[PDB]
Amino acid sequence: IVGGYTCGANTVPYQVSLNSGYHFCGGSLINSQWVVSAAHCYKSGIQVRLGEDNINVVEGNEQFISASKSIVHPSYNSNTLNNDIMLIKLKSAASLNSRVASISLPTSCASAGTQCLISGWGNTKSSGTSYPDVLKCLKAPILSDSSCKSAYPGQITSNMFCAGYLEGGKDSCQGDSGGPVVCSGKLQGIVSWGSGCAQKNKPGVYTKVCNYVSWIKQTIASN
Ligand SMILES: [Ca+2]
Repeated sequence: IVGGYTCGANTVPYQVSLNSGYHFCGGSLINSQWVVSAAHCYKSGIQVRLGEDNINVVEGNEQFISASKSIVHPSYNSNTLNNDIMLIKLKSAASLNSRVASISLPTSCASAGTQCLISGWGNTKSSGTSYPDVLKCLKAPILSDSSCKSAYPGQITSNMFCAGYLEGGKDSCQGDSGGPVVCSGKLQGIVSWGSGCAQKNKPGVYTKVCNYVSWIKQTIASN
């Protein structure tokens, strides 16, 4: 997150770190056995880290559970990142409590202007690189479709939206994707891609989760 603020420990109880000997992607717990992330974060050897704040120190509240199955949406396209969504089943269920909680899936899509919170342990710098120890937060609004498509003409499908700061300075970045965009207590987006960060007139592009609720529930009911 470029231009964000320290969240505060365990204030975003649904946020997970995907780990393979270091942090590389975010995710969201949507029930005790399933995590929603980005299809682009897929790799084998994923360990899901729950209840985290300082990703480099064991502080209490953490649950480390291995991924059992990662189910990349079958129409994921890595060149366009269309349908950038992935389901991870936990090898074992998490203990839900105040610090480890699931986030609701939406029943309707959200409108332009809705404010949302985006979080992650990704890069903090637009130029260069600096990875935080603790979880960063950013309040950002969903932008209109027209503003999104004129910023990335030809690259925005119906499964994407642009949340942020056309001014620059505030945006999500590398290592944040796979993580949550929560608006009014509903997981509305997954951090997916953008042109640099916190780049002026290049807002962040996000997977539109409301388009995927039936698929998540059917895929979860059969696995
Ligand atoms: Ca830790």
